Amino acid sequence: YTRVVWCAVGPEEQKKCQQWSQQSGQNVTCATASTTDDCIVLVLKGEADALNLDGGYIYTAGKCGLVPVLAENRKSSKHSSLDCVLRPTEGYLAVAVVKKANEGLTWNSLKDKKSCHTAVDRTAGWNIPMGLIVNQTGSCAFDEFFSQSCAPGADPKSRLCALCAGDDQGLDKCVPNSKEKYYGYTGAFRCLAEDVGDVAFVKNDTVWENTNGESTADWAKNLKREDFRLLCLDGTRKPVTEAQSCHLAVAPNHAVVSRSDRAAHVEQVLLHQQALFGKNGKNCPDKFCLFKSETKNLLFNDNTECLAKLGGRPTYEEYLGTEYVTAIANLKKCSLEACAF
Ligand SMILES: *[C@@H]1O[C@H](CO)[C@@H](O[C@@H]2O[C@H](CO)[C@@H](O)[C@H](O)[C@H]2NC(C)=O)[C@H](O)[C@H]1NC(C)=O
Ligand SMILES: *[C@@H]1O[C@H](CO)[C@@H](O[C@@H]2O[C@H](CO)[C@@H](O)[C@H](O)[C@H]2NC(C)=O)[C@H](O)[C@H]1NC(C)=O
Ligand SMILES: COc1ccc2cc(CCC(C)=O)ccc2c1
Ligand SMILES: *[C@@H]1O[C@H](CO)[C@@H](O)[C@H](O)[C@H]1NC(C)=O
Ligand SMILES: [Fe+3]
Ligand SMILES: [Zn+2]
Ligand SMILES: [Zn+2]
Repeated sequence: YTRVVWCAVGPEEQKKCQQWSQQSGQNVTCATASTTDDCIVLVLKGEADALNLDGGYIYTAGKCGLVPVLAENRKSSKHSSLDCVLRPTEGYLAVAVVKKANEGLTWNSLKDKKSCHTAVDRTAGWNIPMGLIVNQTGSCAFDEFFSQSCAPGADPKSRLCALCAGDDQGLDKCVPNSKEKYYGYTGAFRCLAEDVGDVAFVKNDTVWENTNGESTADWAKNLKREDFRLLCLDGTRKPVTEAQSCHLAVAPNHAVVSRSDRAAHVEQVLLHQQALFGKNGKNCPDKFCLFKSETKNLLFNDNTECLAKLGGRPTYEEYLGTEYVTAIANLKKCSLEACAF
């Protein structure tokens, strides 16, 4: 009667979803698809109810009629009187990250370097950096800017996938799910950390959560923040402590989307689910933590404190903000009002 079908992207998210499903007594169940776009289609068909999406994906989903329902909310400094669920989200900082040792690499020298992206169509990983590059370059040939990239979701035979590594068996190169070694925030940062790419397009939080012992993962356990620099738009380089003065954009927080007709029910169930499995949840960590994935950001980002209610009932365009929507629209002209499916 009140069962929510979550859409998991790839087999690792599927595994976490199944654990959530078990622990929830089948109040949540799981559909799985290979890509985020496929999950959006499942939701559109009514074969799944909801999933949590990066802003670039919210754009795709929103064009197709899906609506934002609750947003990720991480640790915050203002909005102090307020409980996390009622606290207004503050967006995250999209950054360009390089190795300090890669001296003289700036925003202005990026042409014909190697790049690491979270995925095509994602905010910090793609829409922001490529939007800026297309703009300043005056060219839609964003596929010819970097010499090689890992941009999960691009054509696997193209240079945009050249740096992608696939899964442990070396299969699924460039798939836009966590099976691709260099997928997502953590994967794109790993792509930089291992010096596969010269630059990673990620968010401020990724740099911090994967350095100075914050991650015990083999590739990350030895990383020091001091070995990294942020690329500012004015051509300068800054320590990763300076993200507030050296970022590419403020991104709208990842958020849960659903069909408008299921939004009320999805919200209700999620608010109850996080009461059980969220940050201070009754049953986390003893049984299941909804916002933990061993840094793999499965289903939700690992730094999520809670899912927050959205003031005003925003449309997807209101949630993303007019400037970001128009930035995406402008970028999409390279590849105006219609669902892609
Ligand atoms: C960039 O991201 C990092 C990681 O999320 C932020 O550092 C955290 O900030 C909170 C307070 O907001 C601290 O209580 C945590 O201890 C910090 N985490 C770590 C691992 O150090 C940092 O504030 C962000 N910088 C900006 C400018 O937003
Ligand atoms: C890239 O350039 C386009 C075109 O100038 C930008 O789109 C403009 O954005 C401003 C500020 O939000 C709007 O007031 C204009 O109406 C937009 N112009 C057009 C022609 O659509 C876009 O924001 C830029 N992209 C990025 C990522 O900065
Ligand atoms: C943290 O993620 C969010 C959440 C809601 C947002 C709402 C807006 C509204 C600004 C407009 C034009 O609606 C902008 C950016 C937003 C970013
Ligand atoms: C499932 O949902 C109902 C409320 O609709 C509740 O009675 C039941 O205990 C819930 N259990 C879990 C584990 O979420
Ligand atoms: Fe994102
Ligand atoms: Zn700013
Ligand atoms: Zn409104």
